[PDB]
Amino acid sequence: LPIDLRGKRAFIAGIADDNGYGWAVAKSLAAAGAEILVGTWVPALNIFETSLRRGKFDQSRVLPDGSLMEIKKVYPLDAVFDNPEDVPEDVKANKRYAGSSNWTVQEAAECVRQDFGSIDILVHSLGNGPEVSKPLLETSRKGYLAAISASSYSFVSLLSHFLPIMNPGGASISLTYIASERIIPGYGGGMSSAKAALESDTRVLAFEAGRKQNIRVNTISAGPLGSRAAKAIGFIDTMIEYSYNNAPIQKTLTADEVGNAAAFLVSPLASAITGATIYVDNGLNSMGVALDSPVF
Amino acid sequence: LPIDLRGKRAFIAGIADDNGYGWAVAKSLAAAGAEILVGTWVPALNIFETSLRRGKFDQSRVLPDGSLMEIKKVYPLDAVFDNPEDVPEDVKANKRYAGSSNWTVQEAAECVRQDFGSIDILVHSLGNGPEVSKPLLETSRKGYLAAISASSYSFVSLLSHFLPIMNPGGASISLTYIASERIIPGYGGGMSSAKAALESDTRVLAFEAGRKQNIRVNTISAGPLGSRAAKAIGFIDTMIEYSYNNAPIQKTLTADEVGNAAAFLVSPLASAITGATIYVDNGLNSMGVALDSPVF
Amino acid sequence: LPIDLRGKRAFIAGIADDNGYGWAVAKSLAAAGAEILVGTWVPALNIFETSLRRGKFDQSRVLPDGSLMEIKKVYPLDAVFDNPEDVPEDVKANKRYAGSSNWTVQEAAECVRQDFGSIDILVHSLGNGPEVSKPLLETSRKGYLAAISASSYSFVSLLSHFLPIMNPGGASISLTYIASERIIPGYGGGMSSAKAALESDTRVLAFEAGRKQNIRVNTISAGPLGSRAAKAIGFIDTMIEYSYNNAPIQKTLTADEVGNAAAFLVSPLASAITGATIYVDNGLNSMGVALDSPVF
Amino acid sequence: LPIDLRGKRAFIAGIADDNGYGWAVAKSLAAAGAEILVGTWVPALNIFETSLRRGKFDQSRVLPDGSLMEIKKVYPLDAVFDNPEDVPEDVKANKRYAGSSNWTVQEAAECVRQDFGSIDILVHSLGNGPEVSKPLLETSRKGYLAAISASSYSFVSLLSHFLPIMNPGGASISLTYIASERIIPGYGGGMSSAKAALESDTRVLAFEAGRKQNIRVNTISAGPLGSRAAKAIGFIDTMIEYSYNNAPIQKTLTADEVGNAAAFLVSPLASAITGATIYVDNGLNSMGVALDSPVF
Ligand SMILES: [C][C][C]S(=O)(=O)N1N=[C]C2=C([C]=C([C])S2)[B@]1([O])O[C]1[C]([O])[C]([C]OP(=O)([O-])OP([O])(=O)O[C][C]2O[C](N3[C]=NC4=C3N=[C]N=C4[N])[C]([O])[C]2[O])O[C]1[N+]1=[C][C]=[C]C(C([N])=O)=[C]1
Ligand SMILES: [C][C][C]S(=O)(=O)N1N=[C]C2=C([C]=C([C])S2)[B@]1([O])O[C]1[C]([O])[C]([C]OP(=O)([O-])OP([O])(=O)O[C][C]2O[C](N3[C]=NC4=C3N=[C]N=C4[N])[C]([O])[C]2[O])O[C]1[N+]1=[C][C]=[C]C(C([N])=O)=[C]1
Ligand SMILES: [C][C][C]S(=O)(=O)N1N=[C]C2=C([C]=C([C])S2)[B@]1([O])O[C]1[C]([O])[C]([C]OP(=O)([O-])OP([O])(=O)O[C][C]2O[C](N3[C]=NC4=C3N=[C]N=C4[N])[C]([O])[C]2[O])O[C]1[N+]1=[C][C]=[C]C(C([N])=O)=[C]1
Ligand SMILES: [C][C][C]S(=O)(=O)N1N=[C]C2=C([C]=C([C])S2)[B@]1([O])O[C]1[C]([O])[C]([C]OP(=O)([O-])OP([O])(=O)O[C][C]2O[C](N3[C]=NC4=C3N=[C]N=C4[N])[C]([O])[C]2[O])O[C]1[N+]1=[C][C]=[C]C(C([N])=O)=[C]1
Repeated sequence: LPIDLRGKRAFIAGIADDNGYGWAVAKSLAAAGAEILVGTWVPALNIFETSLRRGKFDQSRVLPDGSLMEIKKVYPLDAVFDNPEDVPEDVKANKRYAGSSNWTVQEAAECVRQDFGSIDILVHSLGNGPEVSKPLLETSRKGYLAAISASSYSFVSLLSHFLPIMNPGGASISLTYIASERIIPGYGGGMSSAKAALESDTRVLAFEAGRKQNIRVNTISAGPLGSRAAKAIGFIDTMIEYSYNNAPIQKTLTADEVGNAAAFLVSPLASAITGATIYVDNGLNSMGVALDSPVF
Repeated sequence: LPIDLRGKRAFIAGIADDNGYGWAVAKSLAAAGAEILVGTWVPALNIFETSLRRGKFDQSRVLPDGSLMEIKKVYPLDAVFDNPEDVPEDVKANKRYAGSSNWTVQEAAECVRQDFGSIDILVHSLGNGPEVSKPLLETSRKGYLAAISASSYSFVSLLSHFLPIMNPGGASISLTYIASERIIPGYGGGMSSAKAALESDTRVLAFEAGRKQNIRVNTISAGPLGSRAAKAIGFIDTMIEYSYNNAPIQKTLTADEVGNAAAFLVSPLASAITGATIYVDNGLNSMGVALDSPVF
Repeated sequence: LPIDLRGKRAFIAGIADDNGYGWAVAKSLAAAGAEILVGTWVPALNIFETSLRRGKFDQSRVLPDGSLMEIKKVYPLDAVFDNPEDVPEDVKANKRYAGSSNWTVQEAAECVRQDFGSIDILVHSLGNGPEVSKPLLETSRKGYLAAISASSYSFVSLLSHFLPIMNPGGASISLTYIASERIIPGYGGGMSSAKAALESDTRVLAFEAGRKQNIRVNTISAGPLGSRAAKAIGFIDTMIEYSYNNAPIQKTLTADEVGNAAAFLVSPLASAITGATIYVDNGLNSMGVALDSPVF
Repeated sequence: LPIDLRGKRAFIAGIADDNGYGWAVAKSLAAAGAEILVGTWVPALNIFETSLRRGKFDQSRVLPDGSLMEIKKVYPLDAVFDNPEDVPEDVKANKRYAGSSNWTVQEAAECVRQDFGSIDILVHSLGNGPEVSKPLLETSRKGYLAAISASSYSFVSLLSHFLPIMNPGGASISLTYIASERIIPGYGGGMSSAKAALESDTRVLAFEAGRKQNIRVNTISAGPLGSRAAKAIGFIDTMIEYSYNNAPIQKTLTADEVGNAAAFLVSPLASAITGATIYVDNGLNSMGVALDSPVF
């Protein structure tokens, strides 16, 4: 009983190294037979491509079969910008941007349309919170709005823009986090607020795209992973040790584990699953208390 | 057993008339014996005051004890703007906005401080969505963000600002809606996303303000009430009628009922209640199927 | 704005000392003007009455007003037994039982009917788990079933039996616990399973009684309190310290705080609240992690 | 990307024919390459075997790879009874029950042990409610408990028993229903209470078995499928039709779809997923109003 994506195509918005979930989601979708089209945040695109081409990620490219993952094509992208009339002269002038073009979501989707004409799977695997290090109390309107835009509306734009080239029976998946639903000290700047909306949008978009084009929409609320961004937030390591001590099952969490879950959810086996928020966290979220409390 | 607010001051950002929830809360709080400060949205400000001069809501100010409400002072207010330094000379140029001043949330709170040195209760009963009529799929990033800015971040701003002059042991209340957690056709423009964020932040702010100033923070997920804003949305009547048909108890919903839950939630009686999302909707949210579906 | 129960009557199933929530729920309902009819588990009835009459609970009887709570009448009861044909000869012979009679739920309700003809409020505040000290894995079918019967169906019987004498506009409330919804190590024997069902039944009964007789049904998921039963489970003290360290607001939880919440929920102010599970726990449940983890 | 169960043994308590979910799971698991042990409820046992001798489900045993399922061994089983010492001589006297033996869960598991020394996967796909047709208000304590015993505790028993011969790294799956969390008219006899308990225990057992034997435990909240038991309930068709009308995606639901989610959830792919309640219902549970309501 395979998770079969053979003949399917996927657009993965959010890889820039072999260190996060997106890469992992990509091996899984690759491993299932899907054709990978990666969405790379412009700034990182150059180095990613270079590293990729020269082989920095070769081991990371080894599929379950021993074969290596192939990345069909890499498109530069910035999910905060929907169309060319939207970018600011400052943003355009802003260096890296000079080097690749057609990187707004609308443009990206267009290149893809022209390039392969359609996709089946759409994978959101990005976000950003300029003030993540601040408590909601110390978080500015702009910062808050930035987070919501980058981490939340970014999914709405991509889906909306790609939907027209998504083959019926296709699906999308995103990566959320428990902070949307529970208080997680340290995840500030409106990032919490952002997942909440991302998750809410999943249910809404599920209805809309489901009815519009029989496309499924879900999201995976993932456990902590020392990705690049995570390490940037700076609390992930403790979070990894927290999850290790206190989860129903005690073990490591691996990118791998979120990847397969995503591959499943975007496959035909998951045909009756839509509007979901699946927790791939070793059950952590289901705990009523932490085992490690000094009181115990 | 009284809900006792005597000697308590409350600042209710969110009245513009006597047709919506905010008025009801003022009332209940007035009834609870709290002193009423109000923050009307600048545009509506003049008319509101004017209307509340000619005795347009005289019948509407009568309390349970045939006593009359007494709104201490009305403040001009725009929750999208946190400080003067943030205003668009465009808005500033606007007549209403010219006709008033000190309306930024940072400005609004300083006045209360000077005028009254303090408060104990903050009520948020506003929000705006330029695109409520559009599906997430048809919703602009500008609109989504506007919706999240006026509807979610404004709470953050108000609380963050006023919190300094909140008396430890004080508390806050806001009004959310089910579309945040469940799919509700017609409630668009990212408003649903906005509620999700407003709800997520209640929890996080309960932690933040809870630990910083011993202030409580909750939100009430209210049922449909044909208010002025609900009027605009253009789907409430159906929802109202819908709720009549399909809730556990088949009855009406009156702001009055939302208004009492707020007074309670903001009173000492509710002291071990914080970071909650109390549904005051006649239990509709618990239903697993509409009773009025034709299959039945 | 008072919580007014004047002219109302309440039946409280579950007091045997002034140490738990039921007593607290009783002062609140008393304080609001309701007439108290207590339901005491037979075995404890004798001593409770004795202590009560002689004045062991006099201070505990002091209402907010300085006046003392009055307990209209005490009925003996055993909520595992619905009618006389249900008690086992062993149970009947079982000592304490000899001393009071008419103690099955059906009989109890009858005495009440005959005694006062109707009630408005119904308060469940009991349960029992013979194997609470055992993990679900080490818990026998009987033990599990016992817990469910005593702690869960006990509410269904009482409500069902009392409903016919409940005045329309009346309500009921019960006390649940987070273990139903999240993993709480130490609360075994199927007690976890029991709250889950108690909470589920609240939603169901809310629909049934709501539609049948316009009666409201809710439950309060309470924080830890060193009641007698709690101390019996043996983990409550650590739980109290856990809740103190890790809640959004740091403070003590007091019987008092659950009492007022219950008084509110059973009052007319709560007319649009039914099918609810309200958390009177200092926000504990909303936390995504424990602050006290050694990792932090 | 395969859902690989080769070399894995699975014990599926819950088949009595090819019309329900349990069969589907066996299939998917069969397909996944796992060896199929089955536990038919003694009454249905003879007929099931008989039916599965004459090739009554021959078409129904065909796998995705045109391969045929192959049920290693069928075990007679009654999940209300955990050991022989517990049987009512009344039941024992029963012909079917005479005609078979070793059917108590403790007995059933020892045979598997002897016969196969081990397992890796446990599927629970049964339950019974003598009173499903009665509202909680009309539901007997005997019926409620029977419902909870056959439907909730049986899982506890199976797991608890088999867990000793489960290979660390194994996992369990069960089938629950939305009535546990939401009000669903027609689903009575305390069945709803039973699901709530079954769901609550998944979490707790994920902790227990998770920490004790590194076994995972999840439940799938399935949508309506016109199975034999659903047939009896006498409300599925409506629910089925209802789900067609009001889910995010308007389509059918086939055991097949529940069956695949189980295979995944029990396969290594789902290794960081435990204590979950995955809704495989075409996203209906996320809807906030029935689209088919006449108000609309
Ligand atoms: C601050 C924020 C940011 S984000 O991204 O959003 N994040 N990060 C980190 C983290 C989180 C959470 C946690 C707990 S940690 B978050 O929020 O989220 C996340 C996301 O969404 C996803 C993925 O990520 P990761 O994998 O982790 O990382 P990386 O690898 O680094 O990735 C990222 C990406 O993105 C991109 N971008 C940015 N920006 C942008 C982009 N693109 C376009 N546009 C724009 N603007 C970059 O570059 C890269 O590619 O998932 C998530 N998570 C969840 C859960 C958990 C996690 C961990 N880590 O643990 C994560
Ligand atoms: C749509 C958008 C808006 S909001 O507001 O947010 N909303 N509205 C309406 C509605 C809703 C929902 C529904 C169902 S309907 B929503 O979303 O939310 C809400 C809020 O929170 C509150 C309020 O409302 P109401 O009361 O109803 O009305 P009114 O009276 O009209 O009020 C409003 C207010 O706001 C204000 N603002 C604006 N903007 C601004 C302001 N302020 C300041 N600043 C700024 N910028 C004005 O002025 C006015 O006064 O509530 C809520 N809810 C909830 C739920 C339900 C409801 C009903 N109604 O039903 C409501
Ligand atoms: C083992 C079990 C038992 S019970 O009761 O159910 N419980 N206890 C304890 C506890 C819990 C939980 C926790 C966390 S701790 B449980 O589960 O629950 C409870 C109940 O329900 C209520 C109340 O209680 P309290 O207040 O705690 O205590 P007390 O005072 O002791 O009370 C009790 C009562 O009951 C009665 N009974 C018995 N049995 C019976 C009766 N009656 C009739 N019949 C029969 N059979 C006695 O005697 C008395 O009166 O609530 C609850 N809670 C919840 C939450 C929390 C809590 C704390 N404590 O914390 C409690
Ligand atoms: C009613 C009561 C019973 S139960 O089973 O629990 N159920 N049924 C039906 C129905 C439900 C729900 C609905 C919606 S419908 B219920 O609750 O749950 C269920 C369970 O878990 C499972 C199974 O089912 P189905 O698959 O469907 O069917 P069938 O095939 O017929 O199966 C059953 C079985 O069981 C058994 N048993 C009995 N008793 C006993 C047993 N085993 C052992 N022991 C004892 N004692 C028999 O034999 C058979 O085989 O699933 C579920 N579900 C869920 C959801 C949904 C559904 C549908 N169908 O739709 C189902």
